[PDB]
Amino acid sequence: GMKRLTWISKFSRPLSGDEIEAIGRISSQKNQQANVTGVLLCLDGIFFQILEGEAEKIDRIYERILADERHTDILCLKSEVEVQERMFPDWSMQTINLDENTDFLIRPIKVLLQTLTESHRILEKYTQPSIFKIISQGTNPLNIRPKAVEKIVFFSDIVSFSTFAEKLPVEEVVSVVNSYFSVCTAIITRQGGEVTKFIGDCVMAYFDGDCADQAIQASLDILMELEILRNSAPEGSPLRVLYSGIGLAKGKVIEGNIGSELKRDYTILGDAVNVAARLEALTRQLSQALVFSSEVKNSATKSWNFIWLTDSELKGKSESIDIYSIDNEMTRKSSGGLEIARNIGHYLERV
Amino acid sequence: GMKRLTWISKFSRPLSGDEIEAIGRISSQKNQQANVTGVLLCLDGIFFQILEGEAEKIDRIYERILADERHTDILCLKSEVEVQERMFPDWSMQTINLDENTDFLIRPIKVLLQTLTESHRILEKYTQPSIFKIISQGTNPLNIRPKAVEKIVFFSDIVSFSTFAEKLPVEEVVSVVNSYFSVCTAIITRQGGEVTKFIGDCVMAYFDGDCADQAIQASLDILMELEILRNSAPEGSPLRVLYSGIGLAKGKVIEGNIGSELKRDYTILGDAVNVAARLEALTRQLSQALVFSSEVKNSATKSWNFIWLTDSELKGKSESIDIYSIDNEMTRKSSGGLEIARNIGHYLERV
Ligand SMILES: Cc1cc2nc3c(=O)[nH]c(=O)nc-3n(C[C@H](O)[C@H](O)[C@H](O)COP(=O)(O)O)c2cc1C
Ligand SMILES: Cc1cc2nc3c(=O)[nH]c(=O)nc-3n(C[C@H](O)[C@H](O)[C@H](O)COP(=O)(O)O)c2cc1C
Ligand SMILES: [Ca+2]
Ligand SMILES: [Ca+2]
Ligand SMILES: [Ca+2]
Ligand SMILES: [Ca+2]
Repeated sequence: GMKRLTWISKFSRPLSGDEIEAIGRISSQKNQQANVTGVLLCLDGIFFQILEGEAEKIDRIYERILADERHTDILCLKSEVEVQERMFPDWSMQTINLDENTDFLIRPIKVLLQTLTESHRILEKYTQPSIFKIISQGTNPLNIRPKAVEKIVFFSDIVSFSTFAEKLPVEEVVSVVNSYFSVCTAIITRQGGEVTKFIGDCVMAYFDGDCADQAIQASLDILMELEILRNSAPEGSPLRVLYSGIGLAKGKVIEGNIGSELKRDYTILGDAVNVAARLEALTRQLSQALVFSSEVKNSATKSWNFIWLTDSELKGKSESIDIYSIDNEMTRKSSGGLEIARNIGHYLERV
Repeated sequence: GMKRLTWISKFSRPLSGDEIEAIGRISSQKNQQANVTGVLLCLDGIFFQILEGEAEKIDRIYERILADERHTDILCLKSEVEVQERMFPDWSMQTINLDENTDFLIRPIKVLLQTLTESHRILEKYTQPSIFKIISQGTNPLNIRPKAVEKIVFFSDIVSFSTFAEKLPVEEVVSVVNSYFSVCTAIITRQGGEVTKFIGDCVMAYFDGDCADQAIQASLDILMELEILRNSAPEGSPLRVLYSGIGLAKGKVIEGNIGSELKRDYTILGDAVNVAARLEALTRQLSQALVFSSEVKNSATKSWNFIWLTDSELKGKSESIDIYSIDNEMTRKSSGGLEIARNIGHYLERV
């Protein structure tokens, strides 16, 4: 079984023609020893490479490439497994510096390559990070076979978000929600989860069905980071009254090629909207920044400081489920809902 | 003011080398008369072109190109306004057939171009169709200045979607939801709206703030198409018990560069989740497939057969708003909610 990788990256810093040449030289020497072939091109501070060989050797080489200080933002665009024929059998690593190339026909191709790479970067930011996950594992997302998988589903929202929109300039509202989305997404990702979408002011994320500990850790880490954010913001910053509620439940989600050819999606949680709205209501009603179902609680392996809060319905069936939180100094909180909303409005009014 | 367009398309059918040559010839002759310059490349059934000239002439030429039978799926990747210098001053239209090119350095570039175009096609399906809208109007989406704009917001969902997941194989569930998403998205788009996201089984869409008539027409068209779908499906098809509820409200949405660098979005409706859940609950409680607020009703200019149904809250404030629907043969419907859910389960159980 032969493997072929295509990837693109950005120069981590400015790189001379002689430095690019040196990259291609050691790459060629190492790949020759590995029986690996391919091509490396650069244009306007972007590297493109196709790399092909026995899968074991490719991954070790690829692991090395990801650690090179000379580039960053490495993106695997295609991974072919069980490759049958080499594209570049005579090139251990052929290097093509397009910046130095002045050939008649290659000039318009460089403009096209540039524009297409830039367009591609724009699209990267607007798609689920899981889509690139599927690609690096050798699968076209549009060919995923449908499957049902149990997940821990994460929902956070901003407390009385409507007050921000009523009290602040639109640019400042966006600043606040960007700070919120950035905190949530960074922490969820480092705990091994995936943000699947933003729904208004609400972040939706998945954790593997048996990673409750990571979903709880992520939730507490977010609450702690938001407390630090509120306390460390400048005087009069709107960030001082940025609060979140977080709910966790278990759901069976559907993975597959989902949607309308116009618009596609990789996953659906049926009735996500109702689960999110119900968790939102529980954080408000309970004055508790973190709530989660018994199914989440019993999936956890660590000895969290669990506290039982109440019964509720999360799915819409006539099933009363126990709602828990974590009892820690942070989550101890006497009045939420209307109390916090009034405070937010008073503060933001005088900003 | 000079304009420059970069676009890609797919051959609508197989095209010979001599036919591609003829395209480039008339393009060159017409552009010479228009004082327009550029380059056209083709590779493996894809056209790429850069076109540059006075904006008026470019658009007329571009309008012609969109109507050519010889290609389809035309996608503008970049539109530069107030261009200062031509890229290709000596080329009215230079044609470069990469399929016929066998040059040493161009072979790896063709592989890269191919892979990058394919990757780009995958990403196209997973991003808001509005993102490409912003690009063709000459703006990088990641540079949008934040703005607040009033919209008609559309929310539809599948009635007792959870029964499908409980009664059917996962592949058939996906079939059903794909049929649903395809109907909704096609009709919303032809009525001038934009689907912004799928949230579980729920479609979220915007119409311009004063296009209530189009949002109502789209809603009725979807209900009519689903009725036709249920009636025309084969015996035992799960599509026979595919029902939708639809809610419309007015909201102020925020447009801008929104999200977490990891994940970006072009728009947020604050508390979208709560508005959607409330409309979902109203369609259930009222046994009415279409509900909408008085703000939507009074925004309509046509003389719809409006019927007043009840008061509700949609936003969470202590504001009681009148809920309306359209009284027509279709929407006349005696029992929903638990009635329909039981029917769906019985039917799907015996499929
Ligand atoms: C853009 C780029 C492409 C590279 N391609 C390869 C490659 O194809 N093969 C390789 O062995 N190293 C490649 N490298 C360099 C590795 O990161 C690493 O420096 C090199 O393999 C030396 O490792 P070694 O001394 O353990 O053999 C590349 C580096 C950069 C910046
Ligand atoms: C891939 C492709 C690129 C084209 N590019 C141009 C072009 O740059 N300029 C142009 O006038 N026509 C171009 N055309 C053709 C137009 O669609 C149209 O056939 C042509 O302009 C003749 O119009 P006319 O007789 O009114 O001048 C292109 C067609 C295709 C399929
Ligand atoms: Ca909220
Ligand atoms: Ca109980
Ligand atoms: Ca539903
Ligand atoms: Ca009333």
